[PDB]
Amino acid sequence: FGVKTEQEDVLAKELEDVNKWGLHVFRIAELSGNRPLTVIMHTIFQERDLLKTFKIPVDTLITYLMTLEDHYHADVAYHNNIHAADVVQSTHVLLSTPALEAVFTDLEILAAIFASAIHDVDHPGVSNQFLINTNSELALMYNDSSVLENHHLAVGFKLLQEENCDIFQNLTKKQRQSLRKMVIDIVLATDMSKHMNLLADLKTMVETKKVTSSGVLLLDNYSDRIQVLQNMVHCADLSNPTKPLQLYRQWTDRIMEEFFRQGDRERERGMEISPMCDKHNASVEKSQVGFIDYIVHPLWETWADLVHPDAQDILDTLEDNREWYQSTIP
Ligand SMILES: COc1ccc(C2=NN(C3CCN(c4nc(N)nc5sccc45)CC3)C(=O)[C@@H]3CC=CC[C@H]23)cc1OC
Ligand SMILES: [Mg+2]
Repeated sequence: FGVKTEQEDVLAKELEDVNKWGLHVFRIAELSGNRPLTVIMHTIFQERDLLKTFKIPVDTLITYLMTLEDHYHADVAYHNNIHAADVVQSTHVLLSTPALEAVFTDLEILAAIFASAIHDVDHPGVSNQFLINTNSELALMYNDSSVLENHHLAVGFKLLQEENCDIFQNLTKKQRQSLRKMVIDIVLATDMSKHMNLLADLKTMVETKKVTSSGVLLLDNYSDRIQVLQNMVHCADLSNPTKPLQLYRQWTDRIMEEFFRQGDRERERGMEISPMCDKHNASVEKSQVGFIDYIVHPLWETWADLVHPDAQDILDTLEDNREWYQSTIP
């Protein structure tokens, strides 16, 4: 009657780590009754004063968040609400990096966080190539182009039309158009087929880096501003190997479960089994070292250069984890 239950109090204590890399997100999922995305989003919105800035009624925010979280599939091992919550929270920490202090507007911040929250929504647990090759409805709907990522956007935005779900109801049309475009640009950039171009552009930006007289980055056009936000959410999406090993390993188990399940479906149907998806011919450990060497380390090393030296502990953790996995390959 006015005061928190005890479970709620334990949850609130865990949520004091919301500004830290290494938040116990799985623990938060258990303590919130499988509402990690709702509670983490709500905490971040309060912390960054987004409800007041964007005149978001609190009941509307909570209704939307619960609705959004309910459209992540609980029967999907990796691409579920816990992953969404993790990417949100990691984006939130990245946005607070000292090298970006006062760089981004409140609308850009809103965009990056909202994008993170909706980015994998209604994910079926299989890849774009799988959807294309099976002639699935999603693939037909999006003419085989960034199928899943188009769908995540569409669902994220459509859910705003459910009863008391329109969290953007008080924004002007100009704010809504700008928000929408940024969100679209960010989520589409989460398709791994875009990774090499995103990284090439991030490298170019590091090579031509300009800093303000405060020492933070100078980003004076939309293209550079959106590029940084796109890479930031992409870093968050690829942040698992940079976390404390206990967290990383859980993510690895989850992604492997998801991939192996896809592989079983491919094998059942006589399709070629996708990379890392064959449980009879897999090395989990070699796959992780490969993932780090070819994808995650080149990205995070370049991000670390951009924000030097803010990401040094993250990069050190990544390199330790890489060595750990390497040492378990027989
Ligand atoms: C915890 O461990 C993981 C978490 C997530 C993933 C994902 N992986 N990929 C792709 C990455 C490239 N992939 C590779 N393929 C091949 N042949 N070689 C290689 S070497 C280098 C990789 C690689 C395919 C999957 C996705 O698109 C997911 C959706 C969005 C972002 C990342 C997600 C992966 C994890 O661990 C492997
Ligand atoms: Mg995705």
